[PDB]
Amino acid sequence: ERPSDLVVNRLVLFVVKGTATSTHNTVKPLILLEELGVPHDIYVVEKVSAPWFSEINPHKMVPAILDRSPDGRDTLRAWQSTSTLMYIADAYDKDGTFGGRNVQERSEINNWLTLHTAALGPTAKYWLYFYKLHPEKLPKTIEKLRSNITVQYDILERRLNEPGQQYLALKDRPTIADIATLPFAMKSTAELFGLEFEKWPKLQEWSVRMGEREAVKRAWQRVAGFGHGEKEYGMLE
Amino acid sequence: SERPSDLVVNRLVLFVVKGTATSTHNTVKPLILLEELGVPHDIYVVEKVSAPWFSEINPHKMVPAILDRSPDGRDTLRAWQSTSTLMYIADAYDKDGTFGGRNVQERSEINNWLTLHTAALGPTAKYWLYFYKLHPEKLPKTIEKLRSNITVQYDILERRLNEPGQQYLALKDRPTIADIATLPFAMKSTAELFGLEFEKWPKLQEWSVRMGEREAVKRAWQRVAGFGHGEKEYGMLEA
Ligand SMILES: [Cl-]
Ligand SMILES: [Cl-]
Ligand SMILES: [Cl-]
Ligand SMILES: [Cl-]
Repeated sequence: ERPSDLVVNRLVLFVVKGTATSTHNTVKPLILLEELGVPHDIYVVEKVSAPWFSEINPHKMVPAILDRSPDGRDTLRAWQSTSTLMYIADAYDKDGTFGGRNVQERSEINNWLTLHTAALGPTAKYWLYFYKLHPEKLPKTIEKLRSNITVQYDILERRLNEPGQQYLALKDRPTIADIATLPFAMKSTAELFGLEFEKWPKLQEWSVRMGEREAVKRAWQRVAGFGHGEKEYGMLE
Repeated sequence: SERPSDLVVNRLVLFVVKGTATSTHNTVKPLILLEELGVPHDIYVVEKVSAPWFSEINPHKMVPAILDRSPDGRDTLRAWQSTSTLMYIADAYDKDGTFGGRNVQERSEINNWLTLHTAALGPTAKYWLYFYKLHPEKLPKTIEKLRSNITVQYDILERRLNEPGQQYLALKDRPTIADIATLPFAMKSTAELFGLEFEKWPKLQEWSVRMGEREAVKRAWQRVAGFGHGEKEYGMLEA
């Protein structure tokens, strides 16, 4: 059974209480919702281990989405931050401003999106797990993952050194590839990994360029504050 | 750093390595979809993925990768990462959305189960194989934890395939790029490599057998094993 306050009248983004370590994935779909001006609700999940939430995301993590299908026949779900980006782009990015407008654009967007989804994302997640969650400390495993993060930063730096390549996928504008990468490729996260982010200057410039976008600023502010308003858990008003 | 003499893009070119049990589980993915759709393609066997010319195609220096002509045929584009190669082939060649999804509902579930593989089982299995075989030192505690995480992913797939009428991972009716992406890491042979008894996930095992019976899947496994063992060891194969 779902909580009484969980109703799907529009896109519902599932998050947890905003902390330094709880927002780097939930901010991704929120950035795109803010960029496109998509009507949405915020549901603050008290416990991702709750059976009702496992029915939405079998992987028992945020972010997740419930939304009405375009024809209203189905309640659609998206889970895994990358999948939430793909869903919002599919349902709401009519012009392919962030999703890509042609086969050529989408070929590069999916390259750099999938690089994050398969490489930096999981490497960073395993680094964080072994660094402070695993019951035993495994420094050789932690060091190899931190080494792999620097290899990923090197690739992103190489791309952003290519002539006129202002964003990861497309030269001209940010895409879901850029939104997916940003939280794991900015100064604060680099410092968490014990890295000097200045050693990737084009990647740092890119992170500042992304960070100056009003939609990104709004997303970071809101994700920090979720659960710290008048309501702690459930559907925010 | 120049491209090899025999590398030309007159059609889709799929970059692979010499076929072994542990070199083909990612390259087989786009090859399955190419065989399913009947896409005309060439195979290029990469001798050294560390070669500068190859990093200009895939900066991550791994197979699979694709070079293909743009739709209008005036330009060349690239796809790298097995998941990206599947998304590209579906975009360019699956206009009916038979494997890519025909609407927002279908694509929502396809992208959920495709991304689960791309984010969870795929990277976990990759790190497992790396620490098990490739890493200069053996770290059995790391290896054991990754093996445990594989069983958690198998548990999720098993739950999904136990849902009423859920014959495939994403859609009830037919297999999609989500099923193609998952199969190589969720079959009896791979489960045995990880030191797992695949029978503990009966609906997942039944699903892997159903997928394996598809003629395009049989052709892909048959071909990917042979690449680099024919009359030409490296470079553009003749087909
Ligand atoms: Cl993800
Ligand atoms: Cl996530
Ligand atoms: Cl991938
Ligand atoms: Cl891959």
